[PDB]
Amino acid sequence: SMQEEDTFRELRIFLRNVTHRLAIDKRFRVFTKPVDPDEVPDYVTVIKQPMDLSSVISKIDLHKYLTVKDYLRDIDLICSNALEYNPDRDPGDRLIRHRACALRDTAYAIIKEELDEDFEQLCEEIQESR
Ligand SMILES: Cc1cc2c(cc1N)n(C)c(=O)n2C
Ligand SMILES: [Cl-]
Ligand SMILES: [Cl-]
Ligand SMILES: [Cl-]
Ligand SMILES: [Cl-]
Repeated sequence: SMQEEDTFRELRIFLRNVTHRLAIDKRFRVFTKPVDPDEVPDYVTVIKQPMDLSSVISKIDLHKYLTVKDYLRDIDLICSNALEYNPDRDPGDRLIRHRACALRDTAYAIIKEELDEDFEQLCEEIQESR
């Protein structure tokens, strides 16, 4: 229905706003673009589902997220990919894991404060009726 399309459009607007606030945070610069296969050639072989914030924006626009849960799955993937690919005790690895966890925590905290639970519930029920 048109009421339902308005609901998903409002969701996309909200998700673009959250994603932009993540993307402009200096700590998360490393997560803003896909990992370049020329800087890191074995990445695409080790990490099976690469994800980054520019891809998240593309997916919003492709209407791939019908709920905030779908969205957080990809935020979580950004974080878990970083933990998996950089597991070592060295400070370069520890810095990116700390940033990855911060990205994840920050996104969840924005959503906890700013997403109305009834709005999410409506998105889920429309999505389940399809
Ligand atoms: C150069 C670079 C390396 C990365 C990276 C981003 C960049 N830009 N990420 C997200 C990652 O896990 N690694 C090892
Ligand atoms: Cl840096
Ligand atoms: Cl997909
Ligand atoms: Cl640790
Ligand atoms: Cl909202």
